[PDB]
Amino acid sequence: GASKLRAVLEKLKLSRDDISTAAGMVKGVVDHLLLRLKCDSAFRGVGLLNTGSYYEHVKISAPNEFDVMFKLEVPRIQLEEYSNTRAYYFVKFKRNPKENPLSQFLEGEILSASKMLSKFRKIIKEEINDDTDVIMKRKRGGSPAVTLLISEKISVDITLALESKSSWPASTQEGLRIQNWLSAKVRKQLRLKPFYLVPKHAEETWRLSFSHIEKEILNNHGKSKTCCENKEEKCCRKDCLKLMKYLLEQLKERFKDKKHLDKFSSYHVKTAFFHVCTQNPQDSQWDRKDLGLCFDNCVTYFLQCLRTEKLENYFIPEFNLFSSNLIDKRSKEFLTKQIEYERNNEFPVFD
Ligand SMILES: O=C(NCc1ccc2ncccc2c1)c1cc(Br)ccc1O
Ligand SMILES: [Zn+2]
Repeated sequence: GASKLRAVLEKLKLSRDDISTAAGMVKGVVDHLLLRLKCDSAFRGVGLLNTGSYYEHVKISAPNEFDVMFKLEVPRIQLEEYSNTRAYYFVKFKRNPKENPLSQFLEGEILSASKMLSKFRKIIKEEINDDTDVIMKRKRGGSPAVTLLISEKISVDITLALESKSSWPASTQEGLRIQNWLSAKVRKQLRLKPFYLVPKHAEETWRLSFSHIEKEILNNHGKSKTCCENKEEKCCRKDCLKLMKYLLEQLKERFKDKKHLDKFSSYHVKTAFFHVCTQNPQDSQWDRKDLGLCFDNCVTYFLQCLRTEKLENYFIPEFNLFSSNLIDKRSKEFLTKQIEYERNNEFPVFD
């Protein structure tokens, strides 16, 4: 049935909702950094993505790991697609006052991410010590750009994002195919919202970031406008996504000593999930009574994605998250066997 799945969801819920001093420490540090950053010539317009977002948790199993985004608005941005990759871009400028705030990171016409991250980090690294023990790490880098450690238990990833309030880039034109589930008029409202760019390479390239659209969908996710508001209309969409996320996290934990699962992340799980939401648009296909079957649909579909090596980005249709140049055949084959073993054994990572 669903009894074991429900107990896992309850355990995860109680440790999320449990009273904790962690959010208070995170806010104190974040507000510290933002007052310092706003005084610099380059970052005077920096601010938190969401107010009330001192507590975004990418890892559903680790309530002490926090994800925060700092945004900077770039008016009249010029995007140049990098190397037909559809999702990666150079950032240039229209330069109305050619001494725009980010002029100091220009290299020719192209905005240097690594230079901008350099000053961002250095400014945070000096402000860190001038209350609590805050330590940072220069490891990996990219996005998350800056990782802080509050006390011993609590970690905070800080990602710097550029914000543009112009129309989404053309690679997204045929994406976000929610018309038969959330409706065409909601797709239009969503695509009027700004988009974000975060640093990453496949050089000085940036990629589109849609976490804010994901959050909007998840908070208003039914075909019915009253889905999950009360009574006879309680669905299991959010629970299926939580269980998918926890499955991958537990598997990456179990096999961290091997390297094969290193490239997989919640992006792959979230993307496959929203594809199943498109496949199954009716709220009656997500009945709370059917949690077991619905989670199994999600698992089946994800496994189908691994075997065919095809997982189309939910926002950029021509971008295959599972292309062999991104994740090789042997790694997808390894995750396939591990998930099939979980499924055929009433999921032992949920013990
Ligand atoms: O698809 C997304 N963003 C674009 C993108 C492009 C290439 C990538 N390559 C590797 C890793 C992550 C990648 C993300 C997205 C989807 C959801 Br649901 C929530 C937030 C998102 O940002
Ligand atoms: Zn619902």
